[PDB]
Amino acid sequence: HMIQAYLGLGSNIGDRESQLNDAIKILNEYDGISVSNISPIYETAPVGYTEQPNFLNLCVEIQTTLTVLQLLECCLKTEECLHRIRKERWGPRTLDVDILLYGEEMIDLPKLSVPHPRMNERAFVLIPLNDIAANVVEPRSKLKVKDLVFVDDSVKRYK
Ligand SMILES: Nc1ncnc2c1ncn2[C@@H]1O[C@H](COP(=O)(O)CP(=O)(O)OP(=O)(O)O)[C@@H](O)[C@H]1O
Ligand SMILES: COc1ccc(C(=O)CSc2nc3c(=O)[nH]c(N)nc3[nH]2)cc1
Ligand SMILES: [Mg+2]
Ligand SMILES: [Mg+2]
Repeated sequence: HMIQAYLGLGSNIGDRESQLNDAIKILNEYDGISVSNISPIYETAPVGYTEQPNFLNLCVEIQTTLTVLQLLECCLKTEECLHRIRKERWGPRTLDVDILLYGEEMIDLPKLSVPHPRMNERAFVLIPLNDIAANVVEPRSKLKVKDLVFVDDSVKRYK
């Protein structure tokens, strides 16, 4: 039996599209993970530290038998595979894999918050998330993604 989870992927260093593509393939190769839906890719202005490169962002749905901590390990291992060397949270990265939703579960461990606690004010998450999960309930707000998503001109269709 599998639980439905959603991941946010980002890249703003190098050949961003190729790195995201590789990330999806790698994620789909872990035992206990199947990629089951893929959002469109958006080009997005960097949020937070603005003196860094524009991002490509997408969301994916996965079906998984992994626990949320095992899932996190696989997310972090995927980043290592794509040669993420920088670990400054504010700084650029070859690949970022964030757990956005893990069924309707909520957790706020010192080093792990799901639903991702910043997702609701990030167009670069919500726009691609809405593309694939418009009717999914975000458990903190208890609103559907389609009732959270908002227009943002800094988020542009890429692919
Ligand atoms: N929902 C989540 N998904 C992935 N990592 C999370 C997380 N909640 C907390 N973390 C923590 O954040 C660490 C990963 O660091 P980074 O990826 O460098 C932060 P970031 O993705 O730039 O910021 P963001 O998570 O606000 O988008 C993980 O080692 C983990 O302990
Ligand atoms: C102080 O206010 C903030 C601090 C940090 C942030 C972050 O989002 C985390 S770093 C980061 N990740 C991405 C991303 O995937 N896509 C885009 N487009 N921009 C990003 N920036 C936002 C606001
Ligand atoms: Mg991250
Ligand atoms: Mg992130």
